[PDB]
Amino acid sequence: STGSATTTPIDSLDDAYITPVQIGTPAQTLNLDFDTGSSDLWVFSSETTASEVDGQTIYTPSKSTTAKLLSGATWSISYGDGSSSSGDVYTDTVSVGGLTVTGQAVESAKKVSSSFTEDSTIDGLLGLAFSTLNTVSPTQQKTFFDNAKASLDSPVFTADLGYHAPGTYNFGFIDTTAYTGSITYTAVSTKQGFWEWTSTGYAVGSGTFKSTSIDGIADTGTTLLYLPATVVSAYWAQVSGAKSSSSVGGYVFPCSATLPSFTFGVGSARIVIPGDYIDFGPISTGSSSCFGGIQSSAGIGINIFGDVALKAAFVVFNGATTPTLGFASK
Repeated sequence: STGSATTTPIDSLDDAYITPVQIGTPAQTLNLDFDTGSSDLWVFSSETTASEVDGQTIYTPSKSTTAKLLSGATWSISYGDGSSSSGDVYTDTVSVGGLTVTGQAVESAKKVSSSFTEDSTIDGLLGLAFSTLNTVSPTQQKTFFDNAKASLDSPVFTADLGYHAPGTYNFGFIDTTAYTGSITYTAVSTKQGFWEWTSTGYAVGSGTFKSTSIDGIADTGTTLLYLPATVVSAYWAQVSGAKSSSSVGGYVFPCSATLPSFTFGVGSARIVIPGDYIDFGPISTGSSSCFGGIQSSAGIGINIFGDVALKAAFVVFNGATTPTLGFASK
């Protein structure tokens, strides 16, 4: 089997991408944030505290003839940005782009943190990291991909995120028309539960490529590119007037600037992020200070190849017995 679904930016900055997911019988379609940095499929629901729902579409398990309470199971998750959610668990039928999994754990939110309530466009998350990170207790549950894998034509999914435009998540096949050149594959460590890999270096604009190992995660659920402070300083030094602002929370730059590209290495291959992908617009409405899309990871503990990096590539998440990642230009 295969599936193919369009993913759409939630706003004009590409802050996140939403993909329609069918849950239950008859189908209830919710727009979920596919997140290769986490491993829970959780949704706003009829059980979510009413004051914490503000415009999201909810899953109502009592209206699904295939829903079953997973007795005794609870979940609770905290994300790298400080947000969180928790609740109980149903199993139900879940379909993405024509690919159907029966008995998928659907984690129903009883509580969500304010950042979720305040984003009316995201109805939940669909985790695509390794199932060892799933938070369901006392019996850990499998991700949608893990449940689908054996049925897929090939045990892979691909992320093709758009710049200011829709893109595609495919399951079970590699669309050879969706990229240019070849796909370069690179080793993955699953020891932390992430799609963790090592970039071979970077370049700023037309500058020389610096060969250096940068361990990080491929994370579709993180907006920006978070890299070591040395790398980030070298990038922003090429933008006149750019500076790190403690009060704003990162590097800012004059909105009048033209940003240089940023290249990262994948083995001997190179992925070029155009400068425009690194512009996240005014820090507040009407400001001439703009927020940068490349930021320091120093306070995170891990480097993160988020959407800024991934949307410059066609990315293969190869879930074979020994997982690997592939990157192609497009």
